[PDB]
Amino acid sequence: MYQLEKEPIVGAETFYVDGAANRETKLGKAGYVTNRGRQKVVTLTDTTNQKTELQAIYLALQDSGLEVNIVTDSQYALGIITQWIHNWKKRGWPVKNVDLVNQIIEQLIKKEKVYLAWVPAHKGIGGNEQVDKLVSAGIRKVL
Ligand SMILES: O=C(O)c1nc(Cc2ccc(Cl)c(Cl)c2)nc(O)c1O
Ligand SMILES: [Mn+2]
Ligand SMILES: [Mn+2]
Repeated sequence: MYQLEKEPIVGAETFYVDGAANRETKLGKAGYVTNRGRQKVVTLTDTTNQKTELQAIYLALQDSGLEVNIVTDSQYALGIITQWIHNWKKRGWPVKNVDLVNQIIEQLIKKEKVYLAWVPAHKGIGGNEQVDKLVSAGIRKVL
C-alpha cells in the first residue's frame, strides 16, 4: 500500500482501537475490539495516552489481514500518521515516538489496502465505546 483508502473496505475486518494511561502511575493499556468479535489488550509500563494510541494501532495492523479498516478516536495518532503518508507522497522519507511511528508506517506499506478513520471519543459509537471501556479499566478512575 502507498496510499490510504478514501472509504471503508467492504468485507474487511474493522478494528476499533484506543488507549488509556494513568498520569500518576504511568501505567497504561492499548487495545482493539473488532466487528468480527475479536479483542486484545496489552498493558504498558511508563507510557502516555499518546503512546498507547499509537501502540493500539500497531496491534491492529499486526493482527489484521492484508485489508483492514481501523477506527481511532485519537486526533494525535491520525494526525501524526497522516502527516507521514502525505509527506511520503510529496517529500519522501516526527520527533516524539519516532521508533513507534516508524514501526506503524512499515506495517502500513505491506498491507494491500488500509482505511484509517477518526471518530469522536465518548459519542456512543459502539465499537469505540467498547474498546475505551477495555483499556480504561484499572487505568482511568472516572470519565
Ligand atoms: O483519544 C482521546 O483523545 C480520548 N480523549 C478523551 C477525552 C474526552 C473526550 C470526549 C468526552 Cl465527552 C470526555 Cl468526557 C473526555 N477520552 C478518551 O477516552 C480518549 O480515548
Ligand atoms: Mn482515545
Ligand atoms: Mn478512550
